Parts: sequence; structure tokens; C-alpha cells
Amino acid sequence: MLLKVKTVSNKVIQITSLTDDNTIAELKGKLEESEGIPGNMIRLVYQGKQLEDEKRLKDYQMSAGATFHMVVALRAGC
Repeated sequence: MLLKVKTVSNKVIQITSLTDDNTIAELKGKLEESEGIPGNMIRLVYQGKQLEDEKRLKDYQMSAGATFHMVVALRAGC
């Protein structure tokens, strides 16, 4: 339900309303769509674990798990 996502850019966001269909996929998809394009990897680590998209609804049973997003884009910027 409620999860705190923090990117490598020091962007922490605490929300109190998570879905049960995608949960993580919806959050990551909303961030990429908001900026228009994906940063690069857009991968977060849950409890030291990677890949949580498969745990969409499974993540809805948490409602109290810290999330950390990682985005590394050093390809080009001009």
C-alpha cells in the first residue's frame, strides 16, 4: 500500500496508495512516462533484491517496504 521510493538523484517519494495489479511496474512505468523517456536502467532494489516487477501484487502485501531506484545514464547528453 504505502512505499517510499528513492532514486540515486536523492528523490524520495512517500505514497500511501499502491496498486495490486502492477504495483512496481505501475510505479516505474509512471516515472518513465512522466519524464517522457526512460533514464537508462530504471532498476530499484528491494531488500537488497533486484527485479520486483514480477512481485506486482505480491508487493501490495508489504505496505511498509523501503524502495530504492537506480538510474545510470552515462551514454550521452547533447
